[PDB]
Amino acid sequence: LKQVEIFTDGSCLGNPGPGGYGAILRYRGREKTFSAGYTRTTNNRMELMAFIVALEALKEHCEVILSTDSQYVRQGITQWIHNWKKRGWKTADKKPVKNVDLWQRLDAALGQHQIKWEWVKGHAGHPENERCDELARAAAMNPTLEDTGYQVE
Repeated sequence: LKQVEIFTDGSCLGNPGPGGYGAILRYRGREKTFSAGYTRTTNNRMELMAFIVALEALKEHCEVILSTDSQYVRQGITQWIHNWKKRGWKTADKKPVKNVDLWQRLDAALGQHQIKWEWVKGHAGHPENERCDELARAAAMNPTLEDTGYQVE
């Protein structure tokens, strides 16, 4: 209970296609579950959205633990975002970084909290993570939202 715990997953079979996300936020003495389906999206965008939604539900500065098997998110945090920000959210070719809208939205949310990242592997021994996966898959079957920022190529 001391720290907020957030668990996430994103799922999307097409590039782009219908996708969804699941997130579990353990906050106070409670568990809150978030999940939604998008008509035309990508896996990676779904993985960022899952963090974005759970973090933005926090109304004050918290200590947060983010346990995640997402490689995309892991590389973004540990390798990409430091440089990206120095470069004005451009790649070496001076084009806008892919999914810049969601990365910036996510960075602004992380910027509110004491974040502890735990990078983890398969589903075994991560029941929350496995439930988020189930949520994300279910939402993708029944997409009802528009992924407004998605761009081709």
